[PDB]
Amino acid sequence: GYVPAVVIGTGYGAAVSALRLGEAGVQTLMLEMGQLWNQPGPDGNIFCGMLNPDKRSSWFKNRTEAPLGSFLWLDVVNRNIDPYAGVLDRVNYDQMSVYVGRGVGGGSLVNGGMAVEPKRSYFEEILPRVDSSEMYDRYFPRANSMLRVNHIDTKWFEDTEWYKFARVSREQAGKAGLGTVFVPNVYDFGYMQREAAGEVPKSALATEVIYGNNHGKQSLDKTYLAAALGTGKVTIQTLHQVKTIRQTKDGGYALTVEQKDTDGKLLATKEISCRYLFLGAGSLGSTELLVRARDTGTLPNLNSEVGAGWGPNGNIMTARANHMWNPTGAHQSSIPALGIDAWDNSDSSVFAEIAPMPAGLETWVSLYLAITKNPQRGTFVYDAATDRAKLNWTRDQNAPAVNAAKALFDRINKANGTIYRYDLFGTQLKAFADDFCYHPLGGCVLGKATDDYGRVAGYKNLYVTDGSLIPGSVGVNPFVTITALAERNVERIIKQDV
Ligand SMILES: Cc1cc2nc3c(=O)[nH]c(=O)nc-3n(C[C@H](O)[C@H](O)[C@H](O)COP(=O)(O)OP(=O)(O)OC[C@H]3O[C@@H](n4cnc5c(N)ncnc54)[C@H](O)[C@@H]3O)c2cc1C
Repeated sequence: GYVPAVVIGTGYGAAVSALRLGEAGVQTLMLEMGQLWNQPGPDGNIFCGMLNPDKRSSWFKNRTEAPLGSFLWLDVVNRNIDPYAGVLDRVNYDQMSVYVGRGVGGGSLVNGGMAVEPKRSYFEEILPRVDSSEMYDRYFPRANSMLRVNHIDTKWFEDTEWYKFARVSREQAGKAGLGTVFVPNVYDFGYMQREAAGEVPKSALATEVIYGNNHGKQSLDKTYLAAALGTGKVTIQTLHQVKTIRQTKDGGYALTVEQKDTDGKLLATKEISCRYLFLGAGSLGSTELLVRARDTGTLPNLNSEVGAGWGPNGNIMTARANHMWNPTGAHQSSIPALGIDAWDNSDSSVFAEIAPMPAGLETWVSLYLAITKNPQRGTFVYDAATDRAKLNWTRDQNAPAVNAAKALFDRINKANGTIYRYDLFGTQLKAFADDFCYHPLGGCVLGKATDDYGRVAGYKNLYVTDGSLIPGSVGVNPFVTITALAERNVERIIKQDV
């Protein structure tokens, strides 16, 4: 049926949008293709850990996979599984694998919780049409508070075995002249201290993050979505995937929506219509819906920028082998706390997470997720034969990202007399993983496919809210930027359009 507003998805853009709609008194239905993650499973927990993956780990795959970087230690725990509506989806394109969350809360269920504001000068570079003062004065603070961002205690961090891995890389980086920074998080660091003291159930300190955290992490189901439901004006329907969007003859929008069970069986196909339609299906999901609608003729007025301008936030993974006298520890918190900030907005910029590893015994490896500034972009191109929007990105397009990451880590290796690992990503000698993405950005870029508030060009009352808006790069972990932009956009859309 009819509902005044529909929001597709339940990640960051969607959650912000639905809260503010509900507070404005607009009855809003959110459609989420994944599950509401609140049922204890066979181990009594909602989510599987990284050392006991099961079908809950994976969106319709037939075998579990090791977290990237950890195959040498964690393939031993992989098992065949039934295809199921699990929480983490590795979306394979021809030369890129994009990892996304599936469920109520989207990527907030599976991400590392790192809540970081972009550098203002870089924000101003990437989005020159946006008033940066309102962003830094009003919308970034609002996002920080609503997300429940918090900060690690420095003394605890310095003393705990669970962050030795971080301290080792800080010392090594320091020998090369390179500094680190603490990274704020939505994981409750007070809870984490209590975990280490044996006072509360472990999650971060029990090798959980990428298939969900059973405790501690303030994902969006606890923050924005809980608040949205609290307005009395928002409902969420799960295992509902929007397939098509059209403009109805009498106004508004009509959606074809498939309802499935957790085994993927089709239960019903429904028609849902609305006055206001907000897309929060992510960089991949929102872009696919709009490229499909353009190229199958159901939203024929969409422009040529729909599909364009995608980048992986410069994501590159690499690892260094420590000296024997610098073990990183068998006990590594699954939530990162430190990064190396070598980001100056130049082409050599690197912001790199000091990433924990879950093996559980000493391996001497330091792992890093680098964020770089690489101008290359891909395009989503509709394939009518398979009804899928294919990403045309080629691995050589990540050469500038690899080059930037390698120049930085070469400095660290030179200063310390260490070498890379070459065996973490596959059998072929490969020190830099250059065909994955945790931070997809773009596809429906703000001001190009849309106006400067995410109103889709060619249409009224049609909005995009999410990572698809961002022009390929933010220089930091992206969810705070997505959240703050969504706060700006929905406030303005409600004032002028609703
Ligand atoms: C392993 C990993 C680690 C990360 N670590 C961090 C980190 O620490 N900090 C950081 O800032 N970012 C991190 N990220 C990135 C961050 O999670 C994303 O940038 C963010 O979640 C994107 O928000 P979004 O609103 O664009 O979309 P998403 O959060 O991806 O949400 C989209 C939602 O829409 C649903 N959906 C999609 N298509 C449809 C459809 N057709 N119909 C219905 N529902 C649909 C999805 O199932 C999903 O729930 C990480 C991500 C991963 C995968």
